[PDB]
Parts: sequence; C-alpha cells; structure tokens
Amino acid sequence: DENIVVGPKPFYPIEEGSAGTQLRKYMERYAKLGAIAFTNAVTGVDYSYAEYLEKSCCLGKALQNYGLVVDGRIALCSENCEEFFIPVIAGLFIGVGVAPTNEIYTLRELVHSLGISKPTIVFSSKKGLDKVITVQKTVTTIKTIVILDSKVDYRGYQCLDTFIKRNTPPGYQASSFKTVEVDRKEQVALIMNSSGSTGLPKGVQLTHENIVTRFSHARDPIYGNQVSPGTAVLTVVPFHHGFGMFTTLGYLICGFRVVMLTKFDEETFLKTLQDYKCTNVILVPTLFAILNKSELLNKYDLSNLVEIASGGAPLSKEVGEAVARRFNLPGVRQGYGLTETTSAIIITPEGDDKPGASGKVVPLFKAKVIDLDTKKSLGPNRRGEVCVKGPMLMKGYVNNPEATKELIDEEGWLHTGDIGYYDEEKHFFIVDRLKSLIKYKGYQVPPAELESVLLQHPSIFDAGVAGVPDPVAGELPGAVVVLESGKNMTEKEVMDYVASQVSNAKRLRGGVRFVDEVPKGLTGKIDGRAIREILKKPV
Ligand SMILES: Nc1ncnc2c1ncn2[C@@H]1O[C@H](COS(=O)(=O)NC(=O)c2csc(-c3nc4ccc(O)cc4s3)n2)[C@@H](O)[C@H]1O
Ligand SMILES: [Cl-]
Ligand SMILES: [Cl-]
Repeated sequence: DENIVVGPKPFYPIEEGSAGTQLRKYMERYAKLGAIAFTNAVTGVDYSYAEYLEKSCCLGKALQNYGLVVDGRIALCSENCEEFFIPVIAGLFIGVGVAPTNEIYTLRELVHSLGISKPTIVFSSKKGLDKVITVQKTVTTIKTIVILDSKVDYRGYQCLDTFIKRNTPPGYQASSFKTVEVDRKEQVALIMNSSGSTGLPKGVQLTHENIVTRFSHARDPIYGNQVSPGTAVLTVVPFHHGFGMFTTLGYLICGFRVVMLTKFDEETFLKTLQDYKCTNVILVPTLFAILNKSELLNKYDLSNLVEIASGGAPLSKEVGEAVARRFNLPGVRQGYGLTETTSAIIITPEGDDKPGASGKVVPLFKAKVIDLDTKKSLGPNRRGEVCVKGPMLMKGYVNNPEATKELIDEEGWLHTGDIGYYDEEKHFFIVDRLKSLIKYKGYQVPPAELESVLLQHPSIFDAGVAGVPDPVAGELPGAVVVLESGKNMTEKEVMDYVASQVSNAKRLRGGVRFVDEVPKGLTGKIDGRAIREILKKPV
C-alpha cells in the first residue's frame, strides 16, 4: 500500500542493553567529562552528571535492599524539580516500574492513577505530600512515602538522602553498582498518564524496548539533537508526562545541560535563555503568547539560541512563524506523539522544512491516514485519522484490555484519535482531535483553526473553542477568550473579527465569553467540556 508512509533507518541503531544500562553508559561518560546535568533556572542550583549518576545508583541499591524485586512498582508525585529523575533512573537501573505523577493532579485523578499503578513507595515533593498522604488512605498498599526535594527529613518522613543512607552499606560505592538486564520487549519501565483525557487517567505501560528506541531518535542528526558539549536546553514541559519524560531522558543520553524553568514570565524566560547560554528550547505552544508580544528581546544576549521546539498541542502556523522570525530562526521545530507511542513519532527533520507541517515519520515507524468511515488508507492531501505503528507502541493499558483493543486495532495500528493529512513530500499536518470537531450542520470544524485566528489578534492573549448545542445545526462554534492586559473587545468585535478571516461555517455562532484562563490540560490541549460549560452560562 503506497499510502503507508515508512520512516527511514536511524543514523544510530538501537543499542544493546536495557534503558537503564544505556542511561548509565552515557551518564558515566558525561560524569567523567565533568558536565552539568540539571539546573534549576530560578534558583541556579546545579546537579552534575557525576552527582546525578551517583545518587541514581545509590537509590537503585537502596530500593533493592528495601526488598523491591524486578517488576515491582514505585511512583513519584511531584511538580518539576531538579531531583525528579533520580527515582526514574534508579527504577530503570533495577527493573522496577516507575509511575510518575504531578502534584497538580486533583485528588480524584491521583487516587485513581496510583490506585492503578500500585506503587510500594511514593517519592513525593514537599508540595505534593498532603495529597500523597490522602491517597494512601484509599490506596492502602502504599507502604512508604519519601520526600524528594528536601535535604532533610520533613514532617516525619524520610527525605531521599535519608532513605538512601538507611538502605545502603556505609561507604557504598556507586561505581560497583550493576544495572539489571531485563526482557526488553516485555518488561515495564514506566507507567504513564496522558493529559487532557475526558475520563480518569489510564496507566500506559511503556517497556525498555520503547525507551531505547526513543534514545535513538533523541540523538539522531535529522530527527533529534546531536551530542555537543555546552548544549543547554531550556525546558518548561511537565516531567511526569511523556513529553517531559522522554525529551529529558533523551537530553541526558545527549549529554545536555537540562535547564528546568518553572516560572513563565517573559523576564525570567529571557534571562534564563541568556544566563545559561541556552542553545535549545522545548515547550508547549501556550508559551508562544509571551514571546510574540515581548518588547524586551534586544535587552538580552540571545545569540546562543539556535532551536525552538514545540509539542503537545496544536501550534498556530502564523504564531510559530512570527516567533521564529523574532528570534531570527528558520522556523519552529515540532514533535507530535501520544503517551501510548512513548514519545514523538512525527518530528520536523533538520534540513527538510515545510511551512505549517508537524514533521515526518520518525525512524522505525510507519504512519497512515484513514477515512473516518471506511477505515481505508488515504493518499496525500486527504484529511482523516492518523494511525501509527512501530516499536514505541505501548505494551497496553494497566488492567484495561478493552481500552487497549479500542486503541490498537487487529492489524497492530494505533488509532491516534487525531485528524491530519500528509502532503506530496510526506510532511504530516496534525489538525486537531477527532473528539473536538464541531459538528455544525454537515461540517466538522476543527477548533484549532479558529483558535489560530483568535490568537493572531493582538488584543487576544489566549483562546479555546468548542461547540454549543443547537437544535437545528447540531453544534455551533463558540469561544472563550482571555484579553491582553489593558485591552478590551466585545463579543461582537470578536465575532466580527473572526467572520472577516474564516468561512461561513466557521463563524462563532455560539458566541464568545471572556475569562481569566482558558481551560486546558497540563500540556496545553483545550478542555472542551469545561469550555462548553462556560459557554452555556448566560452573560
Ligand atoms: N505537535 C502536536 N500538534 C498537535 N497536537 C499534538 C501535538 N503533539 C501532541 N498533540 C496532541 O496530544 C495528544 C496526545 O496527548 S498525550 O497523550 O498527553 N501525549 C502527548 O502530548 C505527547 C507524548 S510524547 C509527546 C511529544 N514528545 C516530543 C518530543 C520532542 C518534541 O520536539 C515534541 C514532542 S511532543 N507528546 C495527541 O493525540 C494530539 O491530540
Ligand atoms: Cl493537555
Ligand atoms: Cl490534564
């Protein structure tokens, strides 16, 4: 079938050994070099590769001495912090599955998530502690809570350093520690949760084979970023999420300095770029609003920045192109993936640009676009559902065979739930989620296309679009808008503006509501249910 798009061979073949063995190999190289692995942009704290590797090895041994066996389970519950990956790496080193979660989860989300992954130990931030203690009242199999981001015991709980000290031989040498080999294709490495689900979180099981495949992409000269001392990546992406997890682990394989930024004001962003001589940025497109508006760019030395990359949510072509222009870059690089595909499976290839494109199929993957009704494959420039297949496909959801069957079909193709198309040169364009399409009469209007128009308005800081129920037409497109500081637009002004830029079908017949924050999930996808609720309330 000539409609199937097949990714090329990777420059670097997948290496032997577990994901833990590969991380240990590379981290030890950069440790001996003397390089910095993690930096907190706001506090300036650094962890060298040597320190990060040593603590990860020591924690691995500590978890074994505690009594965890291969295929056991631990979890994190933490906002981004520079210590986040110590339990992740330790788990990978010893064959103990790791379930990352974020402090920002609601209690309903967290109790469900940890109830599925069933961690023996939870590594909690100070901020997340109360939620973890609450969850433990329901998920009574959580034996121990360890404080991740404290150098001292806290509220009666051992901190990470204490847990390590109490569970290792005095004078234990990390250099003696051995990574544990596993059955790579079968052994669960991570249990992940997607953002923006309409239901409660499912546990996505990712294997070592999934992760070592990612490691080839991450360092690829075309589909990743190359090893080069002094590379510093400013990252704003949630670490617990696949987007933050697999970019960050990839950057460690690459030897980069991971410059973790948790404050998103323009001044801190730009100061961070300058002060740490950042070469790369990785973000969710929500951050572009600040960059296109900033009047401060030439106050900072931004000469080191050579790449801005976006993922997780639709990026307006025009917004991205304006930001690339401001930073004098050729374009914004992009990746597209799902938690269930480990990482990005469509990435903009270096040297193979196309305006508006999401990118091309990554090495070792295949992709097709199917007709929404017949499920048959489509040629170029035909919209339908993107389907993918390749060695980063998850093992399956935890204890949910029905959901697995719905996602990955009888021919092994993962149905992404996204609308897209590919052009004659095989560049893929991801439009929006199928579930988000607004059924106005016989049209299927993608909110992202209307959101793009709204974001392009200089008085509109943010926007989200969803469908208002309508007896005659089914659904009407409506918008929730956040105005820029000091600016006003009426509902009519917004509607008339949009009407001047779009087809008749795409008019905001469902109206406009003004809010302080557009409801979105943790990686920037619009919360359609929440938007519909706002639009339903009378002004
Ligand atoms: N680039 C994109 N454009 C438009 N939509 C995008 C998108 N990426 C994710 N999405 C949306 O998120 C949904 C998946 O949500 S999710 O489960 O929470 N998972 C994700 O969003 C997810 C998991 S891994 C990942 C990426 N890894 C990367 C590595 C490098 C890079 O430069 C960019 C990326 S994005 N994203 C998709 O189905 C799609 O709707
Ligand atoms: Cl989201
Ligand atoms: Cl979310």
